[PDB]
Amino acid sequence: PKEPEQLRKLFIGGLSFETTDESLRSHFEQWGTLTDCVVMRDPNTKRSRGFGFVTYATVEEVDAAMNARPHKVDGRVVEPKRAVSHLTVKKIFVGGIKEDTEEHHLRDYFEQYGKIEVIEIMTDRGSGKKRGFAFVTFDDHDSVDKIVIQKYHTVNGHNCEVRKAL
Ligand SMILES: COc1cc(CN)cc(OC)c1OC
Repeated sequence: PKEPEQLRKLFIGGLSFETTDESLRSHFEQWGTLTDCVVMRDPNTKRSRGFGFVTYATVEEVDAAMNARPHKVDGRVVEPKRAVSHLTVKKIFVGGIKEDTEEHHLRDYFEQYGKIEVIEIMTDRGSGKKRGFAFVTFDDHDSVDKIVIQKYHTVNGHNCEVRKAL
């Protein structure tokens, strides 16, 4: 059955004030079926508030739209973000990896969410022993947004806790 609507929505900031429901739809329909498409407007003046949202039929379509950034809509580069679960960060905390998880375990798993720039496996300041958690920094926030909405992360056979960092 259908993924929850919240996970199929993209909020689009930075719109041209000339963008309409129709022009936003014509743009974003290139990456999937849109079940909803709205430009937010002032209730009295009807002047655009400069943001809106689109709702796709599937999560894979959201992924396709995000992978097609940057989006220039009606002459202006816009800022799409998945709806909140916005705390826009590029770094995650990964906990529960114990002492046998290495850099390549984290890279092999997380590289499929986005381009990794830093992997930091935490070690004890005094002894050098692994503390059982790590931080991963990506080149872009959408990787993190995809990661933190998953119910489960299994890395090196460990069930991990993953959260947005800083
Ligand atoms: C003004 O822009 C945004 C508005 C909302 C409203 N929920 C959410 C957003 O991101 C999830 C935005 O940034 C694109």
